[PDB]
Amino acid sequence: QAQITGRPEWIWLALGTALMGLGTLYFLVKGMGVSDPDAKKFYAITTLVPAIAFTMYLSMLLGYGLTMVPFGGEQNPIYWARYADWLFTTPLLLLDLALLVDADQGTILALVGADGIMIGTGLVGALTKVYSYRFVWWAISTAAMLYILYVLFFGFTSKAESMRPEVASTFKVLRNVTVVLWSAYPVVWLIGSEGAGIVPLNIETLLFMVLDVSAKVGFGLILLRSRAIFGE
Ligand SMILES: *C\C=C(C)/C=C/C=C(C)/C=C/C1=C(C)CCCC1(C)C
Repeated sequence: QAQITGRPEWIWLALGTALMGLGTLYFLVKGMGVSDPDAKKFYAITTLVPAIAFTMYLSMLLGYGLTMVPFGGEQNPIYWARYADWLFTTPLLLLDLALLVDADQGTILALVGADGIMIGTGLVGALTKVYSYRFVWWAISTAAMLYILYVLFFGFTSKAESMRPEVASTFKVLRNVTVVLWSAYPVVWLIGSEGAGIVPLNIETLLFMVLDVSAKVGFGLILLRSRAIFGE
């Protein structure tokens, strides 16, 4: 019965794998030249971001990143490999914006640590047997997400507006893309296999695939095609 997997969403997973891989090879066979030590950081960060995602999408495709969790009434398919991906790649995406706005080490740590909680709490939620409690973890997770998005929006903007026109402009486009795509993740989870079965794992997988590529390759293509602070 149980929210069928290991087979339907294979195309979505495979397609995720393809885009993340090509996006990685792209950022690689583009960062060939690049002298500027500042620009060097952005290329490095933004190339690991989809490389993590490639590794993890492969595992889901090949089955390894799938597991079964007892909840609600049945044997529920869960892709923990998402959370393995998200754990590292999401802090890196924050580090891109931090570096771009030259944010204080204080905020950076507060940020990365908070992101740690947000995804880790997701990881606990996703695997919690007791149905009712999954939403306790979701609430904590989305609160931690909201905090991050707050400092990005109401914080990092002001600091950005004081940099260079290019920096303020570039940060803003990213900030927009970030706040939006981020806000979708807890909604997809809430309505998906993970939470309330409004939407099947099949669509949950597809939504997350489109969101993940957008939030990584799409994100990276805004960044690595602009003036990356002093550098290019
Ligand atoms: C793939 C790259 C990005 C930017 C991923 C972002 C992921 C999130 C903001 C995930 C948030 C979650 C929440 C708030 C609650 C359910 C569990 C999630 C981990 C999906």
